[PDB]
Amino acid sequence: QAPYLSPAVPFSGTIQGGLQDGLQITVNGTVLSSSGTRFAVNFQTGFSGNDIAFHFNPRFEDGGYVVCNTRQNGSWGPEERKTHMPFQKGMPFDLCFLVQSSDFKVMVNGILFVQYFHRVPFHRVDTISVNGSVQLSYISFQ
Ligand SMILES: CC(=O)N[C@@H]1[C@@H](O)[C@H](O[C@@H]2O[C@H](CO)[C@H](O)[C@H](O[C@@H]3O[C@H](CO)[C@@H](O[C@@H]4O[C@H](CO)[C@H](O)[C@H](O)[C@H]4O)[C@H](O)[C@H]3NC(C)=O)[C@H]2O)[C@@H](CO)O[C@H]1O
Repeated sequence: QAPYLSPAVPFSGTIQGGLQDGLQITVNGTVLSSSGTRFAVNFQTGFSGNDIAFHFNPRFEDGGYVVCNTRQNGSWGPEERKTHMPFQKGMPFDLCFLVQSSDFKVMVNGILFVQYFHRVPFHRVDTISVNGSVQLSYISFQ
């Protein structure tokens, strides 16, 4: 799949073939300095946002933490919070998601940050969305 270059936020975009085991999705961009305190990358089924298999949600709030969660039929599940903030307001980042059989692995700036065990079947994910306090340079697929 060809990369999305400079896509405007809020973005959604199709993932050709959907998520498969071993797929790596790179989101390269910049956290805005003064344009809010949260952003999210969502791996979801379709364009509606009611079914998000993996919501990855850094929050520059309450000391800095990242929320990982799943939305199913419009309902959010129990949050998994990583109380580390690997991003910095105003700074560029490279975020890479590795789809594995049991979990997503998430690397930030070349370092494994968190894993998230699948709560719903990943093959059903065919869409990536990004919203919030970020500007995107590219989203690429291998
Ligand atoms: C202590 C505790 O449990 N705290 C709870 C809060 O964490 C919780 O806040 C919600 O948490 C979930 C994750 O669990 C999400 O981050 C909710 O944020 C919403 O996220 C969605 C998906 O990114 C986003 O919807 C998208 O918006 C874009 C436009 O930007 C477009 O419309 C898309 O189609 C759509 O999917 C939505 O805007 C966003 N809202 C906010 C306010 O950030 C987050 O609210 C709350 C409420 O569930 O419960 C506390 O108890």
